[PDB]
Parts: sequence; structure tokens; C-alpha cells
Amino acid sequence: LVAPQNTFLENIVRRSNDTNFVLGNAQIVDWPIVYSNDGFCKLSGYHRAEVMQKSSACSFMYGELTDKDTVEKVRQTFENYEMNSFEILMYKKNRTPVWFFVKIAPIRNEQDKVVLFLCTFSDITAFKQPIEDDSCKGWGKFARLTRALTSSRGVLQQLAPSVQKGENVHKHSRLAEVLQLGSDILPQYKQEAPKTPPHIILHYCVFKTTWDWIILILTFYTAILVPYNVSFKTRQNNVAWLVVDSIVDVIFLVDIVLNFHTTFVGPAGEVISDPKLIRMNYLKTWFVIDLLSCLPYDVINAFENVDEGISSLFSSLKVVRLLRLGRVARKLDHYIEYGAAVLVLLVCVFGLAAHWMACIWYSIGDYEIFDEDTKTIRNNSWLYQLALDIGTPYQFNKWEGGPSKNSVYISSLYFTMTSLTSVGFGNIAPSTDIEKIFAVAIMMIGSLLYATIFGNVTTIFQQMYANTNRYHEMLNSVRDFLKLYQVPKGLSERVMDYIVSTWSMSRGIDTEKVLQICPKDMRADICVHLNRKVFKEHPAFRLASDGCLRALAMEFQTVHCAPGDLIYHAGESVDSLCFVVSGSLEVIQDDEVVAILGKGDVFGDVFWKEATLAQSCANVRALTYCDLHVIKRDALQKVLEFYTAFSHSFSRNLILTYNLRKRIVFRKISDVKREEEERMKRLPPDHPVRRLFQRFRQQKE
Amino acid sequence: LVAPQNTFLENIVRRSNDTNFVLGNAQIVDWPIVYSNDGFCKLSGYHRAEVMQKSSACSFMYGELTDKDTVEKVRQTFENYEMNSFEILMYKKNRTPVWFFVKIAPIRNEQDKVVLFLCTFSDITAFKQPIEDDSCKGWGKFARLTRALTSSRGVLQQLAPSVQKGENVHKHSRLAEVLQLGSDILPQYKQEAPKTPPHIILHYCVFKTTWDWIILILTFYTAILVPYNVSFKTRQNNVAWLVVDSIVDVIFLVDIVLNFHTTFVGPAGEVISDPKLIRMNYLKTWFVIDLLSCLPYDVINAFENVDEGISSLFSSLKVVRLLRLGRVARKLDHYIEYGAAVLVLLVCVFGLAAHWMACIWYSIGDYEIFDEDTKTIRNNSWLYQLALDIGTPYQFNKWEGGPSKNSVYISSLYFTMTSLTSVGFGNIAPSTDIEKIFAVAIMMIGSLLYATIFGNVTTIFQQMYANTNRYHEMLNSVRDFLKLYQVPKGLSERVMDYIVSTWSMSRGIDTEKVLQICPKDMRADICVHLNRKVFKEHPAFRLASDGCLRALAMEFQTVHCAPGDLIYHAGESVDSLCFVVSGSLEVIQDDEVVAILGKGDVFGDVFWKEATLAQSCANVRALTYCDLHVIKRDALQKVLEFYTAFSHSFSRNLILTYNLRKRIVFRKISDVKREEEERMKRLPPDHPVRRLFQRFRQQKE
Repeated sequence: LVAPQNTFLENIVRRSNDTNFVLGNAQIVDWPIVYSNDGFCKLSGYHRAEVMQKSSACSFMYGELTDKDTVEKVRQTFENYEMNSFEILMYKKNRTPVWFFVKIAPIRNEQDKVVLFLCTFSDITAFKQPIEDDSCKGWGKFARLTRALTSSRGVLQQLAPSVQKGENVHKHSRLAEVLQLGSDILPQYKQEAPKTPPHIILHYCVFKTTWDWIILILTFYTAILVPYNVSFKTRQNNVAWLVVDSIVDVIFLVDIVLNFHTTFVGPAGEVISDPKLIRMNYLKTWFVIDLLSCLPYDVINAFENVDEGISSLFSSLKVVRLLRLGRVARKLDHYIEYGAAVLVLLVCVFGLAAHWMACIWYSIGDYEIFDEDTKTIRNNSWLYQLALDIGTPYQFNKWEGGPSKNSVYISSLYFTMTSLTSVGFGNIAPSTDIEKIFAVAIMMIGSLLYATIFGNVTTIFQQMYANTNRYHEMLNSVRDFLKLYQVPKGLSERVMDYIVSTWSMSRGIDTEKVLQICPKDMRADICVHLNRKVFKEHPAFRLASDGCLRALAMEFQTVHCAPGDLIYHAGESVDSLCFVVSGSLEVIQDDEVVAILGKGDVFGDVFWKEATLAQSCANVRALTYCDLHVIKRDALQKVLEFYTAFSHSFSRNLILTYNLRKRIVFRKISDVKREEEERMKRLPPDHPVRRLFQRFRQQKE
Repeated sequence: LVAPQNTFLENIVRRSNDTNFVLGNAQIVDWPIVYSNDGFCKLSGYHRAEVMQKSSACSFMYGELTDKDTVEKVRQTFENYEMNSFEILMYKKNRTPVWFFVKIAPIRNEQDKVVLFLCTFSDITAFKQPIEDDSCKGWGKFARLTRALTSSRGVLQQLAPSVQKGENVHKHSRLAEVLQLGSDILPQYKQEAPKTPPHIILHYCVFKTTWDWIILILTFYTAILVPYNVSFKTRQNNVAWLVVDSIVDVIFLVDIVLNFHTTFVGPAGEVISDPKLIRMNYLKTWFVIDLLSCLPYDVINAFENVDEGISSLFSSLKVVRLLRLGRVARKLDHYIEYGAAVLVLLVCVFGLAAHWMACIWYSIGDYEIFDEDTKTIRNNSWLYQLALDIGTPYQFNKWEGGPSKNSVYISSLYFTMTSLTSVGFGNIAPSTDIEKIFAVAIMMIGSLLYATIFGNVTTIFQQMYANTNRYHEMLNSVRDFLKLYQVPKGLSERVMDYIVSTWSMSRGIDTEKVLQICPKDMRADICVHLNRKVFKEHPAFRLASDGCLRALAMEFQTVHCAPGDLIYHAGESVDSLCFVVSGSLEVIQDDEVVAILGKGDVFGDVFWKEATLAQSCANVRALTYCDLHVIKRDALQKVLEFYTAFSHSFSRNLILTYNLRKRIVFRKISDVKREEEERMKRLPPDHPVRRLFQRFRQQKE
């Protein structure tokens, strides 16, 4: 998790080393200043706000002793863009002249251009010719001039008083710090990315992902095989297994070597890629135990071995991965995503634990069967009972071999496996004291791991089935509510269809919440993207600035209307302009169609001109599955009055397709036909209602 | 999930094929235009807004060369409602005459009426007699006229330049596209439902619901029976089972045939019913595996079979349903709703798995008992131990049969069943190597399924008992709160009764939340339905328009008042009109009853006339369980001032039963009686208080 980062200011202030600097623009005439520094504003007495937007030729602290030659030199250096360093008499706020040195260094840009200048400053008043304009005394002016040379008199040239004729090196020492500014110019005012150092590879790379699986399977294989080899007294009649062990060991050696040149996630940070400390962290974390883990004791044992038991500790030596990789195998928890991979992990660890405890059961039995010099058969031991039951019992002339190692291994495996899973068949029995205590330990640990499996699997089931129950409960509650208040079917069907459709489409996601999660800039950009159709298609928005576009986009709300639903009823107040982006809409008046609406059409009223609310004169009904983009009247009015220049064109360019306030008058064909029929088949004393009609007409006039 | 859908615009624009059209009303005199098209407004230069509400006789682009004969023809065609097609000189915005062709086609309606007209347009300027009014040159006018014939010169008549005398087919080609408009007239401007194609039946039908259960039970029976038949070496002494197998197979064949003519839910949509692709989807999804599953290998085997093991794979062949139906058996999760049906599913799969593993245990034992040519009895095998224990041991003269198949089956079943449920009795033992590994696998898978059962059952218990605990905890918290603040019993009893009653009635449903879930139109309709009593009974609302009715209904709130509770206390501000719909209320003043209120009565104050707030002069108390419909003063005032016409009758018709602001004065019987008694038993120096009384009377005057 890293971002392209601009490290201009930080590098320049770190490299300054108690100096000063002033920044200026490069593609701009006369070069106004873009930045100043505390050291400068303290030495020159000019505040930062009053130096801003000043010529970078430094004309504003010129004076009588300034040389026009130096002015031409700084001008040709600025216009030719070259490194250089001058000394020239400058003037402070009190117009007192003080000896001065300067050096300029423009900086390039990632786009192959020069954008910013950089001019550094220094005082050499105490080491130059003494010049005074108006002072109480010569020594007083000298002390005043020397008092401003603290930076030069500091550790930069602290050895000057102890020596003589040090001027031959003071200038070089002063210029050495300034000359380093090229290193700070490397970013070139650009989003310099944190490039990886050479011969170090990211740990998220494809090669490392495919290397992690192979090291996992190899460590799994070794963890299985080693105890069987070490305890079951197997011989080395097969040489190929030594070749396999050698290639296995060299693979682990390659892995431990590769772990040097690989970045790791810092626990106190995010990503650390500094080779001066990556290797140190690895060696202080896991490298020594991994080395003492990764020595071929058995391969050396092919010639000679210092100890026989070293190959036994070689097991737990290889097991250090099981934690080094196993806890990092939470990165293996990346995609096996159908149920938690912790389940595969627990079943695998159950298997390997069963193998381990089968091995140690065999070890116990072999340690128990014989009585050494006592020559006692010790018949109550489990292995002798198994030998009697399996057939081919022991005999003596020396003693017979009895059972073969293959059957003994699997029988011990069953004992362990029936012990761990707590079925306890009862054919092969612990019968002596140490088998007794072993059964104790095995049954304890098996019960614990059994409980762990159950807890994990139950958590999975409850997490998978959580959402379905809540949705069904909400639906049932809605159904009960509609049943209670005697709602007719014609409306209950509509409400349940709406609920089921909106749940199927939107799922368990809130658009408003997702919007409010993001910050203001991302929110505005998302709004622009969501509403981009209406801006880019409707000609009324082709003169929109970014600010007005964003202020409008923040407000627009989208509406999905099903077929048959109505938007604006007759008699309702109209207060929202709305653009049609999909489907088609119709307007019905007095049970007659007067207009039909399609894509890229808007209908409403001129709020900014009428400046008053009005009654809707007709109903608008949905035909097809349509999408609407609605704007409220108050917010639109506020935005348009804020953006007067935009409104002067918005009012002229925006034309409504149909005005809800305005309504048409008309007649019907059947009505005029029946009127004609009635007139073919064709009040004198109606004086009061005649006067009524006259009064009504006069009032209407 | 489908809806009645109007597909007028979409069909007409899809069928247009790069043409133009204009819509007009049919039951309306002179036929104003209801719709225009981009092609028309580009060719005729008239904007859409300025052509709307214009005569469909097209009089507004008439001119000097227009023929009155054609006017009469278009008029008689409009008034007789017949298909026809004319050519006539039209006029554009620049009044330049351009040769023109027209064709009209009115559209009917689902209610057996003609509602809309449809007139199409085309240009034939380049293929008619050249007529000019004012042009720079003849060839210039010819080029101008031909430049407007891009649509005709396109792919519609692209072969014209390559041939000669093509006029005999150009008119037919032009008219062919226009003549297709009858197909787009099929919806007839109506909510055309998506009717199912013939010989295809919906998958939600009753027949298919009753067919799913039978195929489920048949596949369950076959899955049980097949392994027992294939492994236990049973003979064919019973012929009826072959008849049953034949009828079973023909039922599966009928099912696979029926699956062709049946709609399915589209994963990328909702419902797909296109027979051109339903069969293709089925064949590419499951049809081939179902066919190779549904061949009567055993019925053919009655004569001859190419392989004996085919009947074994016939098992897993039939098992494909167990997934094809079993995952679709989430539709079986429709109503067994007392606990999840997943429990019945898991117990059934446990049973079938136990059967399978009993079968394979028998197979292993039979494979193990005998040593073939070695003639070894192999006594350590489980089956021989069982034979010795059960009685009738083996004997030789050939070898005896020993145990019967019935006991062997059930014994293997017990072994599997004790293995899966992890009780492990210990009478019948795995003793050789392969029984060993089989025990390994069986105990693993049994532990997994055991954990699954436990997780599911625990989820059920927590989901059933969730709500009771939260309700009890809330009640206990309320009880602790009331105990803390020393509330007397007379009030604690009331608050706890109110809480328990409102929880018992409303349950865990929020009326406000349910309202806000629905959109604005459904919300308004619900409000109208909930408050319909007061509108339809009270005469004051019998002059209410739909808009005012809805604007009022949005605001009304219902109140359930228990007996004994008070609504408006003396001294409280009155700010809400309220209608009584059930029960009865009384008003008490100075501990005397002045009025009683019943059904269909309203009480409050005239807010629209007083235009000021007032103090309540009396208390109103509940008598019976009553329901109130309350309206706030501000919203009512806003609505009535919005709807002036409604208010002019609402003020005149609405009369209060009792005015809270107005209060009556009176005397008491006991008071006047005691005054009469006192007067029967009957101040001169009280000058200051006499002056006080005089001043008070003068102030009151």
C-alpha cells in the first residue's frame, strides 16, 4: 500500500543544512516568487506575504551600489537556464548595504521542461571589504556587520579563528553545501514513485506465489515422512530416497537464500525495502533457527554423523516452517473461498497429529514388549496381543519376528485415530502403565481438537445462513402488516412485488451509505459519473463549468419507475425538474393523451422565471421500465442564482418538452357529433340565470 | 417475476428500419400531433416543440402547389380510418417545395377502439418531376434536391445506379418497409402480457409440483436399491422387480422428454421462454449426461449386455439427479417450515451414506475372506469371526455357505452405522489392512458429517430463541429503570401494561419503517386506505379532489388510546384537530361533564379562522378503547391555503362538535341550595374594597 508521493519540500529542507532558499517560476515573465523561507525573511526583514509575487531577479532589494553588469548577468542566467553563483551588494528593509553572495539553480520536470527556479543565499559581510553609509562609529558598524554572520561563523567555518589565511577554504566550504542542491533536484517536481532497489524482488510477485505452494507441499511431505523414518527402524535399502532428501534440502537452502533478497511487511509500518536492514531483520528474526534447521545431517550421515539423535531433532527442525509458513499461511487464506480454509488446515493438522501419535505409540510398544536381560515375554503388552491375534506368534530356538512392520504401522495408526476421534472400538488395548498415561494425554488433546473442529464448522453454518433468515423475517413482518390493515389484493400485490424486486436488484447494499463513506471529492466525482448521461447528451449543459457541474451533480437523484406507476398526479404541486434517460413516459389529461415522452426529454415548469408554485394540470404515467433524473426546485434555484453567468445561457438554451402548469383546452369527436345530432332535433324566461351568466362573464373579463 | 409491459415505442423504433413516423390522436377533432421523430424534425426543419399540438392533416406545411383534392383525400381517410398512401408536394421551413410521399395507418386498442394515428413519411424528390421556385441554377437546384435523398439512395435502393429503369421496383421496395407497420400495431397501445408460447408449460405449475415429489421419491428408491442389487450378488428369482425397473426407467424417460418443453429460470435474468434456445440450453447443460444416465442397461441385459459392470455405473448414473434435483430441491425448501428442511436432508443423506458404506464394507469382506488358490481360510477376517460367533461355522467335504445374506447385510449396516455415529461398540472388528484403511476413511467422513449436523441444529435453536431473550431483557431493563427512580405503583403499573400491550399488538414491526420502505405513490395510496374511514364517512371530505385528499392523507396519524388516559389537559395548548372513529370520549370541565363524544365526531378549534393558539379550557378523558385520527395545525393550514377552492367549502361544511377554546359558565344545584338556605338566615364600612370592585368592573367594561 504505497502512493505516488511528492517529496520536494521535505528533501530540500533536509538537504538545506541550516541554509535558506527561495523558489520562482520558470515559464513566467519577470519570474514572480512562488516561495520564501524563514531564514530569508529573518535576514532581509521582509515578511513572507510582502515578498510573494516579486521578480526573481531580486530587483526589489536593489540599491545605489548594485551593478548593472550583475543585473545583466542574472538576467542572462535566468533566460539561459544555467547553474551559476554571484556576489553582489544587497539592501535590507533599513536600506543598510550588506555584502552578499548568491547562487541560482533551476529544476527540470518529468515532462522534459523547466518549471521552477531555485536561488540560494549567504552572507559574507564579515569577510569582505567594509563599506558603510551612515554609522555612529566604524567599529560599531563592523560589529553590526559581523553580528549577522552567525551562520558562517558557526560549525561551517568554526576552525577559522584558530587558524589564519583560511579564506582559501571558507568559500569552498560554503559552496559545498549549495552544490548538493542537484540531489534535491532529482524528483524534478514530480510524483516520484518508490522504486524498488535492484536485486530485491517484491514478495507479492507471481514467482513467489508459486514458490510458496511448493515449499508448503515439500514441508508437508517432510513433516509426514521424517518421524516414520526415524522411529520405525527402517533400513536404507533404497538409495533413491537419499537423492530425494538431497534435492529437498537444496530446495530449502535456495529458499533460505532467497529470503535475503525479498521485502517483508513491517509490523510497525506498511512496507520496508531497505537492504541495509532487511537482512538484519531476517537474521535477528528467523535466519539462525532456519540455518540450524536446514543442514543436511542425513546426507552427511551417508559418510559419518557426530550423533544418531541429530536426525531425530531434524524433525522439529523442519517443523519451524510449519509456524513460519503456517502463520504466514494466513496469506494462503487468499482464495479457497467456499468456507474458511481454516477447515482444510484443521483436518490436515488432525491427520499429521494422528501420524505423530501413531509413531509415538509404536515407539512405546517397542520399548515395552521385551524385558531385556530378564527374558520375559511380557504377554500383557498390546503388541504381543496383536501378534497373537494377527497370527504367526513369536517363537524361540533368539526370538521370532512375528508381525511385519507394515501391519504394525497401520494398527498403531488405527489406535491413534480411534483415540483422537473418540469412537474407541476396543480390539487393541493399552494395558500397561505407560500406555495408560499415553491414553490419558491422547484423549485430552483429541477432545480439545474435536471441540475446535465443531466450533469452526458451526461458525461457518451460522455465517452462511444469517442473511436468508433476516430477509425472510422482514418479508413475513411486511406480510403480517399488510394482512392486519385489510389492504386489498390490488395494492398488496404491488407492494410485495416492489419489495421483492428492489431487494433482488439492490441486495444488502445502501447507495447513500456507500456515497457518504467516500470523502467530498470522490463523492462529487461519483455523482458526475452517475449523472454523466444527462450532461453529455442534453445540449443545455454544454456550457457548464466544472464548479457548477459538480454543484448540480451533488444534488441529482435517480429514480427507477416500474410500468404503470404514476409520478405527478393531477392536483399535486410541481416542484422538481426531471430528465428522462431511458424508456418512455406519457401524460394523460381528462382521460386523453396529449403528449408522449421519450429519451432525452425533460418536463416540468420554469421555476427560475415563474418564481411561484403551481398545481399539476395532468397526470403522468409510466409505460416501460424507465429511469428518471430528478432535481428539486430550491437547490436548482440556489445554484443558478449563485452561477449567474451559467444561468444567462441555461435559461436561453433549456426548453421544456411539456409544461405541467400550462394546460390545453379542446373538444371531443363524440361530443360534437352528439351536439350536431341534437341541433338537428331542435330559456326565454330564464332571467335570473341570464343575469348570473352576465355577471360571471363580466367578472371573467 | 414479470409485469404487464407496454412495448409500443420499442417495437415501432425497432421496426422503423431507418425511417420516420409521427403520432396523432384519433378521438380528437382536427387531430393535434402527439409525437414527432428526429428524422422528421431534421428533414422538415421544424423543432419538436414547435410541431406539437398541430393538425395531423399536415396543413401547417401546406403551400401554393398543394392540391385540395389531396386535402379531401387525407380528410376522408382520417375520418373513415383506413390504410392508404399518397404523394403530394410539401413545404419546409424555407418554403422550398420538395416532392413528397405519405402513408397513414391508425392503430386500434385493446378496448375495441381507435386511439392513435400513425403517419409515415418519405422523400422522392430525386425521382419525380423537377419543380423549382427560385434557384441560382437548374443543376444547382437538382443537386440540392438530390442531396436530401440519402435515405432512398442508401441500401434501400443501392442497386439503382448499377441498373436502369429501376422505378418499377423502387416504389415497391419503399412501400415494403412501411407495410410492416401492422406488426407493430399488434400491441394496440395496451399492456400486452408476455404470453407463453404453445406446447411449453411453466415450471411452477401444479402438475410440475406434483411431478417433482414423485421423481424425488423414485430417485431416492433407486439410489437405495441399486448398490444392494449390484454388490450383494442377489439372483433374479423374482421377475416383478424387472417390471418395476422398467416402469421406473420409462418414468425417467418421460421426465427427460418433458424437460424439453418447460421454461427455466435464467441465471443472468429472471425468466426465459424462447424455445429456440430453451432446448439448446438444456442439451448443453444436462441432457447428454441424463441420457447416458437413462438407458435401460438391465432391461436390455434381460437379453444380452455388452458389459456386466455397466449396471454398476448405472448407480452413479442415477445419482446425477441427486445433484440435479437436490440442489434444485432448494425449491423443496418451500414449505416444511418448522425448522429448516436441511435437517431432513442431512438425516436422509446420513442414511443413504450408511447404506453405501455398508455395501462397500460387504464388498471388502467378501473380497478378503478367501485366499483363492491358496485355499487359506483366513480366520482373522471379520466375516469368518462373525460366522463363528453367529453359529453354523464353515465346513468342507467345496466349502459350506455359513452365514445367510440377510444377517450379513444388517451386520455390515451396524458396522457402518456404529462407525459413522462414533459409538464403536466393539463386537465386529476391522482386522486386516484394507478394513484398516476403510475404517480410517469412514471415521473421517463420519466426523465431518457429525459436525455438520451439530452446527445446523445449533443454528436452529439460536434462531428460534433469539427474540424471546431480547424482549425479556428490554422488559427487565425497563423494570430496573422504574425501580431506580422510586416511581409509585399507580404509574409503574400503567407504564408496564402499556408496554406489554403495545408489544403484544404491534410485535416486532415498525409501521413507520414499513411505510418508508414503499415509494411515494404506494405510500400515498396506503395512507388513503388507512384513513379512508374519515374521508368516506365525514361529509366535510365529500368535495375533496384527489390531490388534496392525498396531501392530507400523507399527514394524518392514528392514535390508540386506552380507557382512562387523557388527551388534552386543562391549561395545555390546543394545536391539533382530531376525528373520533371508534369508541367514545368525554370532556370534563370543573369536575362536571359538559359533552360526550361518539363515532364520527370531531373536536378542536378553528385554526384557519382564529389564526392564533389558545389554552385548553377543559380536560378530555378516554372511556372505551378508542381510535383517534389527529391532524397538526401547521400542515392543515398549509394544505388549505394551497387548496383555496377546497377550503372555500371545507370551512363552510366543517362544524366542530365541541370547541376547546370556548368554555361555558354555569352554577351548581348544591351551591344555589346553600345560597337559598343562607339567605333565609340573613360590608357597610367596606369602602376600600368597594372601590376595588368598582375599579375591577370599570376595567372589565
